[PDB]
Amino acid sequence: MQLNPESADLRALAKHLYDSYIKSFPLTKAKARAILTTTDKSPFVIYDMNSLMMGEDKIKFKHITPLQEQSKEVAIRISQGCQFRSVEAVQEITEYAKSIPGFVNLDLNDQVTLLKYGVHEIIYTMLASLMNKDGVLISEGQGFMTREFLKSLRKPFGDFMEPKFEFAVKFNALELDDSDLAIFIAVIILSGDRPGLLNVKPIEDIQDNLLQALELQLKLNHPESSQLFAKLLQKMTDLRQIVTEHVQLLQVIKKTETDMSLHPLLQEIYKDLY
Amino acid sequence: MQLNPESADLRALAKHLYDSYIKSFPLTKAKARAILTTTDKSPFVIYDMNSLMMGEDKIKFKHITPLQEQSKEVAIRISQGCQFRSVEAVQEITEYAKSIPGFVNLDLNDQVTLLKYGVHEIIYTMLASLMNKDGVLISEGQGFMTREFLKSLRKPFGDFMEPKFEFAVKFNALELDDSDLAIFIAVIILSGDRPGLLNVKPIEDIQDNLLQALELQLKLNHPESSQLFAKLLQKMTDLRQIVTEHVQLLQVIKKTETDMSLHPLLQEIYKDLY
Ligand SMILES: CN(CCOc1ccc(C[C@H](Nc2ccccc2C(=O)c2ccccc2)C(=O)O)cc1)c1ccccn1
Ligand SMILES: CN(CCOc1ccc(C[C@H](Nc2ccccc2C(=O)c2ccccc2)C(=O)O)cc1)c1ccccn1
Repeated sequence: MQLNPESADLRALAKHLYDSYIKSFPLTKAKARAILTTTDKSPFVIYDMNSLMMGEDKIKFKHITPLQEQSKEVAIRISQGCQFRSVEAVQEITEYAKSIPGFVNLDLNDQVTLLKYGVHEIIYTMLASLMNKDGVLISEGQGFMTREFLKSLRKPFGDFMEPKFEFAVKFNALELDDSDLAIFIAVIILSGDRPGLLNVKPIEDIQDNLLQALELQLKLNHPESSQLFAKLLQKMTDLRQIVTEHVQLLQVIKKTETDMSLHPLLQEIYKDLY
Repeated sequence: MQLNPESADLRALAKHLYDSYIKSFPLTKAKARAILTTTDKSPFVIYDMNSLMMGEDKIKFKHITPLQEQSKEVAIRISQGCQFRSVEAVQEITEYAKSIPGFVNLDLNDQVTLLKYGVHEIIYTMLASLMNKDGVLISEGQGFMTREFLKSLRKPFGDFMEPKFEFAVKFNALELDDSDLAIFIAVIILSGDRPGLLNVKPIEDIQDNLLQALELQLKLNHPESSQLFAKLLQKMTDLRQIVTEHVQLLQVIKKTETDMSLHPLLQEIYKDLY
């Protein structure tokens, strides 16, 4: 490999995406890692029902039912907390996408479709940044909720987070940093096979350039990590499977859980998804 | 890039896989392409219900219902023909997999799981070899059935082939040959994320070597095809979506079609799939 104007353009694209990533996502992997080990945040640990209640400042929730079984109340509060986070993350990701060169010039309907299918895949990708073996950072790093506490929630609420943790353990072993992730998340957004796209070629033309930039970024940033580009591309399949499973759980809740409606933005995203 | 003992080993692996591919799959892409343009096969074209009946030698079927509406009879005969082909293709692919170096040494349960999830993905990959814009080769190249005839079958039978054709048009535009496909299909079989695998690392260790071989094969065989490795890896996601859709259609048939049971081998493959 040589350092030439083609490669320098690919590095400039990588930097542009990194800079927009920093602007769009306040809690980066670097910041999260600093917390999980050295920082200005000292998160309160939620590891059981008591500590979920003794630290109610972290979880946002409201319209809270005094008279119901504790196991149910706790599950519904956690679910509302994830719903609040998801709506905020959608706004971060849509802001980021606007900085992807060429994206805002695509047909508006395709921009919508690309974000409709991309956003949850990116949410779960970036959630791994906030996860370790023990648990997940929440509330902009002010809390840390354990994996085993989340697994212990009343059926079926206890099934929601475990597939994201399983993904994160293997994904975090790739040791990606924010500079890598900024490009990877752009590659996900510019996926030409989303249902109902109108003009695939302008999308794939952008994606191909992002793939070139990602390939170079990994070579430079990960010496001796064999086939990291291919291993990372294959993670895009895992993300779709996580979405599929998550949708099926959300429906179980809809079917057997009154007094729970999705935020209208999430409803819009999920309506006619696949 | 240099020609050295590491690269020569990767070419030797590519050749080993090609040789086994030739031994396992009698109707290769090269042979199919020769037919679709120059060959010893002159397929009969099935383009409408009459020609489906005027050329009943091609389609295997049996236990054939005289007294029923023609649109239904034709659909059930086509469905039985695909079922016969599928059972034969499963046997070809399982034979091939045994030649993948290291595969037969994996735990037997994981060998089963890898083939359980791999086989239909490989069937649809290789079906594209037999497809052009107009239709698909059948009965070892003795027939050619049009895409529009298959789309015209009685609802819901008319929905089955169209997603495979859509995949094939875009996949065939990558211009892969049999030497490329032999390695790609091995990469699919050695996917470490299949449900219920016991030892993932020995699988991913084989897959990583296959990916190295595939990457080199594409560089050598496809000058100026930009990002072909990444574009091809992303096709593995499409294949899973085809399987998902196909399963959902098979169930529609099961629900609203008496006197149709799957061949027991396909039943085994589909049982507890996902
Ligand atoms: C676990 N965690 C980190 C953020 O996790 C996310 C986990 C998932 C999501 C995506 C989001 N999920 C939900 C949306 C609406 C309602 C429930 C969920 C759940 O996901 C859920 C359901 C039942 C039980 C548990 C969770 C979506 O689909 O948009 C967004 C964020 C928390 C927990 C408490 C407070 C804040 N942070
Ligand atoms: C179209 N074609 C090429 C082979 O195509 C395949 C298309 C699909 C398959 C996979 C296979 N499919 C079936 C299995 C059982 C019953 C029906 C199907 C159909 O796929 C089907 C159903 C309804 C209507 C039409 C098809 C599987 O799941 O194992 C294997 C082969 C034909 C057609 C007639 C005879 C032979 N070749």
